[PDB]
Amino acid sequence: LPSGSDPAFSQPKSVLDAGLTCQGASPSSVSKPILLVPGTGTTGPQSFDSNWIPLSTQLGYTPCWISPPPFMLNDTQVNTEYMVNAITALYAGSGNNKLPVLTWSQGGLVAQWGLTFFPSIRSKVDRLMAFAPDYKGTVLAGPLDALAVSAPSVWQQTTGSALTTALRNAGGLTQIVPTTNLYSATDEIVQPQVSNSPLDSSYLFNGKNVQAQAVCGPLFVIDHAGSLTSQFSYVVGRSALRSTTGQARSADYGITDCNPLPANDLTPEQKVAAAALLAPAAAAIVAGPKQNCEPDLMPYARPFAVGKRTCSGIVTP
Ligand SMILES: *[C@@H]1O[C@H](CO)[C@@H](O[C@@H]2O[C@H](CO)[C@@H](O[C@@H]3O[C@H](CO)[C@@H](O[C@@H]4O[C@H](CO)[C@@H](O)[C@H](O)[C@H]4NC(C)=O)[C@H](O)[C@H]3NC(C)=O)[C@H](O)[C@H]2NC(C)=O)[C@H](O)[C@H]1NC(C)=O
Ligand SMILES: *[P@@](=O)(CCC)O[C@H](CNC(=O)OC)c1ccccc1
Repeated sequence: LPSGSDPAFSQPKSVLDAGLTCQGASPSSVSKPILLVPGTGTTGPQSFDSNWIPLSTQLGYTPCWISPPPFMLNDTQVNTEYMVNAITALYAGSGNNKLPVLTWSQGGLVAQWGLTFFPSIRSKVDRLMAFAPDYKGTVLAGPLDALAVSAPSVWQQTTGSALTTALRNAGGLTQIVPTTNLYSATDEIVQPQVSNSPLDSSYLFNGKNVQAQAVCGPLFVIDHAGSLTSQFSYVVGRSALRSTTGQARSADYGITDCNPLPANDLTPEQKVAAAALLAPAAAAIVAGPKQNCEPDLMPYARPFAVGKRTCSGIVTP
């Protein structure tokens, strides 16, 4: 696991600041914040307006979020700059108190990439609650790659990419703070997720890894977006956030909670917005940036992916 100084940011601090927003407060003075890291093809509110912004609010938190531009489709290492910066600021703003981080899709990969290469945030993040995280990427992004219609972060979220490699070799597939990964076998965007084991993209050694089907049965279907928004996901999430140990606890959920509909505590209009979560994401991708190769690793991660190919060619130390 890398240690010492954080890598320097490629982006200006002011620009980063501008991707960070809190509900009814300023990052430098916020009571009991939670940072929400959005999925690919979305802003923070597109990801979370229908779900954990209002749910975390009911749980006594002040939701904050980042919106890396454009819709999390740029370089994943840059999207992490926004997250490191936000934690730095939210930890200060809440009276130097650690804070939870909760994420969807790439959000998890960003969180974990951050924790892995930016040691200063390991003592500022309380815990991590990732829904459908792709720490190994997805094999289903290949077609888009073969077609050259893949944004920078889709290249990085491809299985066997330079980025997912770099993460793994640096110690990144082992949990770094108490982590809870809630995923679905039926996920139509991230795969492989079927084997309920370290083969799965959402798995982390020593994490609380929860494949919904392994608790709810093989006919429990929730999709990539349902992984975030279902009543079952809520009950797991609530467990994770309230947990004395930082990880969701089996004592806290079970078969009575296997409800794949949208979280009960949401208003009817949020339940409708919730079910359409995937729409603007699919949109963003389709008319977003496109290239025919993977973004280069930053210097801080090139040591951990020697022999992979990025846009500038073979990576060497
Ligand atoms: C999407 O991602 C791409 C790929 O990461 C990203 O492109 C990279 O952008 C950065 C910044 O735009 C460029 O690199 C470095 O930028 C820093 C940023 O501040 C510069 O350092 C500043 O220099 C000025 C003037 O000399 C100085 O006053 C200031 O003190 C410096 N600022 C800070 C904060 O230190 C560097 O000059 C520059 N370094 C080099 C070696 O070029 C990258 O070069 C870009 N990489 C590529 C491949 O284009 C892009 O910004 C992202 N876009 C969005 C919208 O998020
Ligand atoms: P994540 O950020 C993992 C990225 C591979 O997921 C997005 C969100 N998906 C939906 O909302 O449903 C369409 C993704 C990935 C590939 C294609 C579309 C969307």
